[PDB]
Amino acid sequence: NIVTLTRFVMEEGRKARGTGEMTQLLNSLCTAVKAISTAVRKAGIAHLYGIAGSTNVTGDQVKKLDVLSNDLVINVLKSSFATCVLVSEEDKNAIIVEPEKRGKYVVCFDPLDGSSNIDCLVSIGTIFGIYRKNSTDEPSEKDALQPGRNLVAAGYALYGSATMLVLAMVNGVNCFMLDPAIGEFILVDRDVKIKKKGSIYSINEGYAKEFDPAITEYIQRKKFPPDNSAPYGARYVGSMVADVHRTLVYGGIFMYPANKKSPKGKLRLLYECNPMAYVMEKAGGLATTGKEAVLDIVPTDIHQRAPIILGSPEDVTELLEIYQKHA
Amino acid sequence: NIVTLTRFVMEEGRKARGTGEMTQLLNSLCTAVKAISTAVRKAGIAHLYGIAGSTNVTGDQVKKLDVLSNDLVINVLKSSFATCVLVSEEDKNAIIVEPEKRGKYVVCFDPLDGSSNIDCLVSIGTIFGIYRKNSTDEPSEKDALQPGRNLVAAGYALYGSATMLVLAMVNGVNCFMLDPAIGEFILVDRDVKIKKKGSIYSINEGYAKEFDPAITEYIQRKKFPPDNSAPYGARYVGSMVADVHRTLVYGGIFMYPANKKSPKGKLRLLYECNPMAYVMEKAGGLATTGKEAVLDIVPTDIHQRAPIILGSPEDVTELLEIYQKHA
Amino acid sequence: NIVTLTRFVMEEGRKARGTGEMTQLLNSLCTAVKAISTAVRKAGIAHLYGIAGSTNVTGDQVKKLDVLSNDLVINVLKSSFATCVLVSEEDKNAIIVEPEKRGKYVVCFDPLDGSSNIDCLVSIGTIFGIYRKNSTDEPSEKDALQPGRNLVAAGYALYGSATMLVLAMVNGVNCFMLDPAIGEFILVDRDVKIKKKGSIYSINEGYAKEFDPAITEYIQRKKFPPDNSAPYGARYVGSMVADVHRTLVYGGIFMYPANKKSPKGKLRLLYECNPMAYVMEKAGGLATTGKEAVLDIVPTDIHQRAPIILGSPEDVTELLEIYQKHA
Amino acid sequence: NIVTLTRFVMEEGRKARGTGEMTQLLNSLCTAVKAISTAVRKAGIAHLYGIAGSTNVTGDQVKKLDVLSNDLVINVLKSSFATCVLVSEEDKNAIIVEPEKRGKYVVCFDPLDGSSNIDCLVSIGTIFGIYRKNSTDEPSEKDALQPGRNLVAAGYALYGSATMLVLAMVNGVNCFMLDPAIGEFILVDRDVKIKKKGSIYSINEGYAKEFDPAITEYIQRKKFPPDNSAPYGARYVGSMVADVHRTLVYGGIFMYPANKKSPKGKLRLLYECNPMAYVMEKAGGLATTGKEAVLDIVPTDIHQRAPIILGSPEDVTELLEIYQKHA
Ligand SMILES: Nc1ncnc2c1ncn2[C@@H]1O[C@H](COP(=O)(O)O)[C@@H](O)[C@H]1O
Ligand SMILES: Nc1ncnc2c1ncn2[C@@H]1O[C@H](COP(=O)(O)O)[C@@H](O)[C@H]1O
Ligand SMILES: Nc1ncnc2c1ncn2[C@@H]1O[C@H](COP(=O)(O)O)[C@@H](O)[C@H]1O
Ligand SMILES: Nc1ncnc2c1ncn2[C@@H]1O[C@H](COP(=O)(O)O)[C@@H](O)[C@H]1O
Ligand SMILES: O=P(O)(O)OC[C@H]1O[C@](O)(CO)[C@@H](O)[C@@H]1O
Ligand SMILES: O=P(O)(O)OC[C@H]1O[C@](O)(CO)[C@@H](O)[C@@H]1O
Ligand SMILES: O=P(O)(O)OC[C@H]1O[C@](O)(CO)[C@@H](O)[C@@H]1O
Ligand SMILES: O=P(O)(O)OC[C@H]1O[C@](O)(CO)[C@@H](O)[C@@H]1O
Ligand SMILES: [Mg+2]
Ligand SMILES: [Mg+2]
Ligand SMILES: [Mg+2]
Ligand SMILES: [Mg+2]
Repeated sequence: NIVTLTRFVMEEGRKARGTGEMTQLLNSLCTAVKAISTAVRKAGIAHLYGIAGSTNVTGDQVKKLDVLSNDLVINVLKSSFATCVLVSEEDKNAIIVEPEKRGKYVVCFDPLDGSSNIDCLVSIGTIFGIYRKNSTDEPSEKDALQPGRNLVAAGYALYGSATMLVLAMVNGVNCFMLDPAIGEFILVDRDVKIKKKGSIYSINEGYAKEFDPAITEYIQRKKFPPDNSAPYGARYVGSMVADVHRTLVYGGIFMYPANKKSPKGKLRLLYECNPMAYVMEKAGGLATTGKEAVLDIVPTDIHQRAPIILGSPEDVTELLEIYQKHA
Repeated sequence: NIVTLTRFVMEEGRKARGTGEMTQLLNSLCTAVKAISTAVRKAGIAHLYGIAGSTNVTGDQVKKLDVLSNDLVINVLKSSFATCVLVSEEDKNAIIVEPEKRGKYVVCFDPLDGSSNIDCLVSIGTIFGIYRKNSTDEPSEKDALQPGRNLVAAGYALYGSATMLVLAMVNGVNCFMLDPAIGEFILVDRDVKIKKKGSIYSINEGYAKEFDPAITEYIQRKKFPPDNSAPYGARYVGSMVADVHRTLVYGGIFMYPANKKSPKGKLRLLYECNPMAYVMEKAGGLATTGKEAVLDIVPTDIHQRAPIILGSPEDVTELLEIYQKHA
Repeated sequence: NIVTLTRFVMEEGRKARGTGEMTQLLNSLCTAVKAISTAVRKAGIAHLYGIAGSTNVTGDQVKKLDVLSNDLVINVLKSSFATCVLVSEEDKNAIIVEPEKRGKYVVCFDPLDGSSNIDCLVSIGTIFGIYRKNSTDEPSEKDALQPGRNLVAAGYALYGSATMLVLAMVNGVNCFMLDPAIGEFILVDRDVKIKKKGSIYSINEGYAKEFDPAITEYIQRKKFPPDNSAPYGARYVGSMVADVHRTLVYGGIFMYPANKKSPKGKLRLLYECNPMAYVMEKAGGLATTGKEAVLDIVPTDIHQRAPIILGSPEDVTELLEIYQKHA
Repeated sequence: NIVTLTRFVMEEGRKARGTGEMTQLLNSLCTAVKAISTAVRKAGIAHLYGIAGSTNVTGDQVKKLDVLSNDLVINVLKSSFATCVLVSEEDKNAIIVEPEKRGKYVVCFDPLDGSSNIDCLVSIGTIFGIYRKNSTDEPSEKDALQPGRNLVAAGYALYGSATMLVLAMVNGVNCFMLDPAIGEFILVDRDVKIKKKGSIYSINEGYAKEFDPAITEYIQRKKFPPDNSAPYGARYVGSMVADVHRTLVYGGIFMYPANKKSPKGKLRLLYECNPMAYVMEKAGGLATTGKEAVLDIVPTDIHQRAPIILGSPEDVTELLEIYQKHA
């Protein structure tokens, strides 16, 4: 029996005896991702280069891919009538949905992650995290400031050689491959679990002169193994969604610790770190800042940053031990 | 006026006063690339998972993406009636085309480059190099053993966030974006030239323990600039086609030198090194093994490996200086 | 607010306080239609003509469009776990779903209507009707033998210049246009109502010598108006879904009465007549055999045929009056 | 070997020893057809309905399908650098191409034929006729006023259940099916020939009251065969391109004679009648006005109308006999 993402969310909704609001929300997300994907692959770009001349746009209507993605998510999610608060990396303040379309969910998301790889056509994606409004007060930013451990659903969509949507909820992580021919996400990996120990480390070594002693010692250990084993291979795409996804599928470790330019790390806690940390833990992986669990951080700024180390259990604990040793 | 790959090729053929054979060859290459791109993006995957019943071959009995790609290239190229000899990474010996479909061209290619990035959906692609048959004796593998300097055309197709074909010939490097909506490649950047110097280095530091003194010193400079300037950023996708394209567009340097386990490097000369070296020089860049120009090497085996250092002229020259610095 | 078919069925399910089974069923239908559509437009036909040579099919695997459509519906519907009895024009006996996937719904359908227009690429489509099992007995064909008036949902998908899915339920008829770019049906026509009187008649006049006096008199009246007005224009595609859809959108009348070859008419009652009759009546139209309401016929054969006249109110009643006059 | 429209055209160009100009023209025509096909199938319609926000132009402010199609043809054709004069159904006067893009060919076309079938999603298409500029004086409308007999190439693209392009030149009629999956037209039937006699007649019997005695008698024979053979079946889609294609493939006859409101017929000579007449004769069929060959008419206005009767030789000849029968 083939299983589409649409059949899956609906069924999981039924098993949970939900009123259907979250389902309608997940369905919206699915539609948003397909639209972003189609745009990312440059469908209709011939129109930009005047295949039909220059007459359509009566004015100056053009939009950067990232901006368009942001508009797709915002509109699509709002039209689901399931959300009350939206947090986008593209907006300085949280977006409070009008009462007429207000729902109980809070959605934090990165509409198009990996901006530095956009112009060079490297894999990019969309990241998201979903919370339930924990309050009775007027909806506001505070409703977005919950620790990751409270997430009800999280995941991402990877626009690589092929497009894949990975969804994590309380009962596990599932990966669905997008069949562009019929516009359908097909479940191809069910209760996904990450390998206990990998053979690949992922980090931008250009910041080498700014790394702490723990990170420095660990990287050295990956190149010159004390047990004289084969050193880990290195891989760093530059796009979090791509590096993180390979980590889930192949195992290993991904890191983005603090440095001069980023004493609190670079990546955003609400719509980058937490979602990926939740996916990792649901797959039996770990996600730490080096000192604490990412999902346990109670945020105070919707755009707050956080250091992050995630991936295979044994790999992450090995680094955690280096941190504990130096302490 | 909008320019499609098809119009471009046809015009370069009329200017060159070609008989139309090379044009048919490039036309076919273009068609193959599109077919590969569609399979890579997973159109029709739902059928593989029983969308229409007949769920039995669910395992490992249907063509793998790399095999399908190889089939497309070989079949499409033969059907152009423009080739006599074909060299594929997936085939131990050179393919000698039937006398009935025999043409004057020789093609070396990598049907799907970046095999390790396939399962994690990281960017992958196709690389090609075209030679004009010179000798008069029956076609053989010796016909594909010419130095890259004799290349008539070379390039690649990148299956990334979007698909792009990069073609380099005597008078330039042109990039064409594929519009999947109409199955048309659109010219989006004409006579491409790489920047004199970049701020990104690309190499698998995993073989640090195996690197020669020159590479080791160069990397040291990128992380700890002696003049105290800003350190280069690091990027290593793992697919040559993806790392090389970013190099062409953003500038910088890409490296795969020889390591213990790979005394003569890892990358293949005929269908990986030469094509990329040809694209780089035509763009004003450099491609060296650290001691000689890649394009000058006289191949002795169609699967011969060779070390390669390519990218921005100033960055490549700096490493060359280090190589000669170490005598 | 844009509305996808997926959001619509889900919401209509919520408003009805259904357990979600019918929704999962409607969602399945939606997926089936997209797959059939993609096939009808000939996606991947290049593989049939050996663009990748001849190596994939280890044997002789080819399928006629109609057969494939049938397999898509059967499998897709069964995988919804919402049906117990399926009736296809392609199967002599009703299909009783296994207990493991058994649901409460009975589905009658024409997987690919308009077979005579297939080879000439004329518009074709899929027709469907849905009933709820009215019994406690073991599921069987009888469960499919309910009069049209009992339908819970009916409609069709038209594969014409563009693909459109028209869905009718108790509270009205809605048309959704398929956006192939993102694989999404977009609601573009809400509580659709047919014009009270049209200006187009649709019938195969090749059977002229076999028509009854009523039909003959009516056709004459359409060409030579007694009130001396402009005669109706004639239109007959040859595909019921196409002729019927134009009738809904433009108004007018569609007819397929009995003749020598078909004393009980040609069209099938369960998966051709009833579904279209239900759509017509929900749009304020009429559907008669000339003597009685199509939806009131209690069938005794799943493959039973019925004469049918449908379309605008005034047009159909005018013919009904001719029938009553001759009586 | 699989043959694409692109390979076919390029080869016919090499055989004909053409300079490559007509080839570029056909290459462009092919690209235009694909772009039209994608718009007709409604890709990206979700954007028109606010999928990404900006819901204000929802009404009648964006280009209609017929206008967009016309823009594509004109722009794409000009950009081929192969034409000097263009005649479109949508333009009152002939388009004289700028001297900078001027070529030796003249093109008459119907951007989107079957306007009345657009809103009901019935099959529609594009028709074209290509002439070689002969005179030496400045290009003008007179250059498009040559009898169809001088046509160098003519044909059409049918946007039906699937999209197909039919091209007719001096040595034959070939049909190519469009594979939307890769944006490639595949040759599926080479030197096409219509059957000597069909069993289907196509005409709008709505103008029965206006038909001349010949047509009236012929139709009588099709419904009430004097020799008591089987009556012909009737089919009338309403889009010339759709009715003519079925005629080519299934055989039979298509008719649009002159009626009171249309003393000189309805269909246009330059871009409807001549192209279809050219395709029919090259396929062994006939195309008459009832008194003369369509292709022999010397046009006096680029929007001149003309009666037309085309199809299987025996069926057309029988009607011609009736015409001369009535003196
Ligand atoms: N589609 C679903 N998948 C998983 N859990 C769900 C789903 N729908 C509802 N739930 C769970 O049920 C709760 C209430 O759902 P709702 O009434 O739709 O807001 C959600 O917050 C989830 O914990
Ligand atoms: N489409 C083309 N683009 C660029 N150069 C071409 C093209 N066609 C032919 N040439 C040049 O002309 C030579 C002979 O072409 P041909 O007669 O097709 O084998 C080629 O080796 C190229 O150097
Ligand atoms: N998506 C829906 N749209 C319209 N009516 C629905 C829907 N879902 C359920 N219903 C109605 O509620 C009944 C029970 O639904 P269920 O419990 O899903 O079998 C159906 O037979 C319909 O009458
Ligand atoms: N691709 C082609 N297919 C068929 N005939 C062609 C083609 N190219 C050129 N011809 C013939 O050669 C003539 C001159 O071609 P050209 O030099 O391109 O204007 C045309 O008018 C055609 O009769
Ligand atoms: O260039 P740097 O410092 O490695 O930053 C790359 C990181 O920044 C981001 O682009 C920010 O979202 C991530 O996708 C990626 O992990
Ligand atoms: O794992 P490694 O040794 O870095 O290999 C990476 C290289 O291997 C390849 O996949 C070989 O084709 C290249 O695409 C890539 O540059
Ligand atoms: O050739 P005939 O007798 O008009 O039959 C055409 C009818 O048959 C069908 O193909 C049967 O489904 C209908 O779609 C169409 O209305
Ligand atoms: O409604 P009528 O008079 O039959 O017109 C039908 C004809 O009109 C057209 O739409 C005119 O382009 C043709 O495609 C078709 O043959
Ligand atoms: Mg980001
Ligand atoms: Mg390779
Ligand atoms: Mg039928
Ligand atoms: Mg027309």
